[PDB]
Amino acid sequence: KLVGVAMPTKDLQRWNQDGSNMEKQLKDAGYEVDLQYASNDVQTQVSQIENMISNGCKLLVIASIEGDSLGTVLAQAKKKGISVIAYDRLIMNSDAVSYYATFDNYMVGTKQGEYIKEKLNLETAKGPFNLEIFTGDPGDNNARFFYGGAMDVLKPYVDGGVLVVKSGSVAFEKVATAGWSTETAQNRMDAIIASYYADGTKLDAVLCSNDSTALGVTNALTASYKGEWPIVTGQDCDIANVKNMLDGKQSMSIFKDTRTLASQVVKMVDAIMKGGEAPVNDTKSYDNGNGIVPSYLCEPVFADATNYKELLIDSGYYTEDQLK
Ligand SMILES: OC[C@H]1O[C@@H](O)[C@H](O)[C@@H](O)[C@@H]1O
Ligand SMILES: [Cl-]
Ligand SMILES: [Cl-]
Ligand code: NA
Ligand code: NA
Ligand code: NA
Ligand code: NA
Ligand code: NA
Repeated sequence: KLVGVAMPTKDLQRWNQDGSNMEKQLKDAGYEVDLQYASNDVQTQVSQIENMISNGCKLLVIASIEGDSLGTVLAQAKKKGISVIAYDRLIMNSDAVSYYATFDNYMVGTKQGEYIKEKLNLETAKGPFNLEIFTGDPGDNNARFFYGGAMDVLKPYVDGGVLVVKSGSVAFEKVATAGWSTETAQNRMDAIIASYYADGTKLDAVLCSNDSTALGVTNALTASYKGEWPIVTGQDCDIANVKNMLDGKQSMSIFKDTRTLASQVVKMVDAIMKGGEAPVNDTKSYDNGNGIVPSYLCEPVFADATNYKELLIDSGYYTEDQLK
């Protein structure tokens, strides 16, 4: 009854909660757990999964750093009859993936796009408004979905000249942030401020696909930008970002309750290991390159400073001390 749980890094906040919640809920359900974090190093994650298999893990729950990097080791699991659940991020180009548990990532993107569209009055305004864009790591299939959802809302207005991206970086490849790194985002935003918004130009919005990139952006804006504060989006309700929202430095975030995701994954583990139907609610949205992966999509929730206490504190997700 040993289950392996592979998380990408502790340096991006949520995975600390994902891993802890997985471990707690698996142990409550009667499993033994081998939980490991890979410091966002792909070869480390590969070696950790190899070791889980060697230690006799009967099922693998994997939150991959790079979606297409695990093909060899997952073939080993498949050969041994070990089921694989892709956790939050989809594992790509492998026929070894049994199930996928995540939040509705396209909807996350939609919400971020619609927020900017609403606050900039794009349905009725001539503009132009100045936009910059920061998305996630190109090896994370989720980043494609966050970008795609937001762009499906906003791209028509960029095409129409209502939104202007002064840096010229609009394409996914140009706006992706390696490792979802706060520091990398900060360095790029600093260069964009210095090059394009050091004169009187107002930066009206920054579409950030998550909180770690938003944090880098707001760090740079604090340091170097002298104009009226832009719309800044995000996702995860990281503690640093919630505190920034309380100080007016981030507009909104998206709350994804990792306890709920973990609960759904343990239902899948139980179905596989003890018997039953693994819960799924989508076998149409996520093709991993080998084919459709049966998925369970949890609902993401809009958060801002007017509902964060109800969402995060009254729900028991954070303690009140954490947000001081
Ligand atoms: O950790 C960086 C990002 O990774 C994505 O795959 C997750 O869906 C996000 O919730 C997270 O902010
Ligand atoms: Cl780590
Ligand atoms: Cl750029
Ligand atoms: Na933890
Ligand atoms: Na690393
Ligand atoms: Na509006
Ligand atoms: Na089953
Ligand atoms: Na179902």
